[PDB]
Amino acid sequence: GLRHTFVVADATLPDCPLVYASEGFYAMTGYGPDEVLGHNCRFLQGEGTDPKEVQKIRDAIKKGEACSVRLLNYRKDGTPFWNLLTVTPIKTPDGRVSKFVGVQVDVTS
Ligand SMILES: *[C@@]12=NC3=[C]C([C])=C([C])[C]=C3N([C][C]([O])[C]([O])[C]([O])[C]OP([O])([O])=O)C1=NC(=O)[N]C2=O
Repeated sequence: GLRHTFVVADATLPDCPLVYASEGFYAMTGYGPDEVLGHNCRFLQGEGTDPKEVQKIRDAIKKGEACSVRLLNYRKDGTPFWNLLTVTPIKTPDGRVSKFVGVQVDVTS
């Protein structure tokens, strides 16, 4: 299938730090687990990351709904790429949000 990357953020902590990233996520962005694990996914954003689309993620997280956005992310080396971002809330049986999963597709074409 199409190439994609996959990360998991812990929603129990207030700022959703990532706790697991697929091997491709490190290889696509250029960051390593020592620079990724325990940080919010915001370190990928830069000068051209549309602030309106970022708000959609922030809001859908606070409300606990899924959302899908198109952001401008930046590799470790500074070069940019276009990130199709889909976030999904994983709930416990008591309706509470426990984890947030992300699927990032480099859609620079
Ligand atoms: C990021 N992927 C990503 C994956 C998950 C599971 C979640 C919950 C969020 C992201 N983000 C967004 C980031 O963590 C944050 O929520 C946003 O910056 C909005 O909040 P702020 O505080 O900044 O207003 C992802 N952002 C990216 O840029 N790239 C991803 O791959």
